[PDB]
Amino acid sequence: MGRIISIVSGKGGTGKTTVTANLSVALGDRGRKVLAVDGDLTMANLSLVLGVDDPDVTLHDVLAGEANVEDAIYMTQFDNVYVLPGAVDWEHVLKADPRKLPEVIKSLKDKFDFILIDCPAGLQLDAMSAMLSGEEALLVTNPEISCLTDTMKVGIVLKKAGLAILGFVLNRYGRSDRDIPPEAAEDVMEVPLLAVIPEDPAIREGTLEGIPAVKYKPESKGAKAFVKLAEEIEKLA
Ligand SMILES: Nc1ncnc2c1ncn2[C@@H]1O[C@H](COP(=O)(O)OP(=O)(O)O)[C@@H](O)[C@H]1O
Ligand SMILES: [Mg+2]
Repeated sequence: MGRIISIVSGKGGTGKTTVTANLSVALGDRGRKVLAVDGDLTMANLSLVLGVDDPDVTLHDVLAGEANVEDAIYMTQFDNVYVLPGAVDWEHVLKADPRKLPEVIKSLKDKFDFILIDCPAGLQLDAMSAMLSGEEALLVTNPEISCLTDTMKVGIVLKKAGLAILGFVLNRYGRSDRDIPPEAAEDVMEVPLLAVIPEDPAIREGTLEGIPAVKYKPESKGAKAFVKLAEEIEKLA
């Protein structure tokens, strides 16, 4: 398929890595070959969340021109799921040229059905370089008006940049009695609501376990919502 999807947001801590990891496993479980990419250069967490904790070669090495991207592709314990991990040390962060993200990622298009890019939030250099490496964008936001409007702005930017905006995910819903309900959130976002991921301790547990909740705790509300999201993502093909 070769669909490159940028997982983005207007703010950090909204669930980008969580959505990237769970969606990857959900899609992989449906038989699709997935590459989870950690484009969050200053806060590499994706590989750890997928249980790959010891990679010697990372995207940072590739972006520094010190390694071929082929050598930064690792297996994960999940069927059909591979990862392009990021380094955590500052020296690696410094030497990774973010401007080379688009060319590096797109060169892998023919080897996967889905390439999900975990992006840092915002509109600064690293964020833009990562988001612009994708062809499609999945907006991730929380039930906060400020988070919604900020994420909306990112979507508009990406839309103008040429990316197909698939829609958005309303994550961490139910965390507070002040949360904006889905119907209203969609009315605000101006893009299709693809899934509501509830606030669920099971998701946090998966994060700490290094095994996405979608697989670690398959009967949790969070797991089931991600399975549905994966179904929706495939339909929008
Ligand atoms: N729906 C949810 N329910 C409970 N905890 C969640 C949910 N979504 C994310 N989290 C937790 O919130 C934290 C931030 O998520 P993360 O994906 O790392 O954010 P981001 O990549 O946007 O910075 C993580 O520790 C994660 O386990
Ligand atoms: Mg993250």
